[PDB]
Amino acid sequence: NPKWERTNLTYRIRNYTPQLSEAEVERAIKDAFELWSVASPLIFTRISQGEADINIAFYQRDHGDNSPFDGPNGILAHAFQPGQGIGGDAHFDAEETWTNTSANYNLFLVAAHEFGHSLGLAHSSDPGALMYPNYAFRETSNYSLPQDDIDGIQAIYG
Ligand SMILES: [Ca+2]
Ligand SMILES: [Ca+2]
Ligand SMILES: [Zn+2]
Ligand SMILES: [Zn+2]
Repeated sequence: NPKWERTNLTYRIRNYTPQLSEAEVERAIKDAFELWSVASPLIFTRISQGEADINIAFYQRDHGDNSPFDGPNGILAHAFQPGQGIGGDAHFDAEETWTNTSANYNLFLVAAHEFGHSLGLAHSSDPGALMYPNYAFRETSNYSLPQDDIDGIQAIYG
């Protein structure tokens, strides 16, 4: 159950996807980070360049970590548990159709899921939990973290 020992973590988006605009990738990521923040003592800070705790990046197939992606659909993305270097980072499959809508796949919802993994959360068995193993769309505007998930970060940190 490793968790971060620091509450203010930094993050960095190393690249984007031609699908959405640049300000649509950041907003998606920005908000995905807020969800966990309003349910924990964690504060996330963004940085343009430099070393950051959670590295965000879009990759295809082999991207140097023994966990290749698989092209359209299937494995939408993945993240690492709290730790150094790679620990905490999140990588998204670049061969996916990233949208802002209800269309597969909503970047916000997926990011919100991986970030749960970076902070130390595991999968849930509640079909309504954000941390549920499989994807599912849910209204994103005015979207808030599911109680099971709230019990999640709350159980690790505070
Ligand atoms: Ca895939
Ligand atoms: Ca890291
Ligand atoms: Zn990876
Ligand atoms: Zn997962």
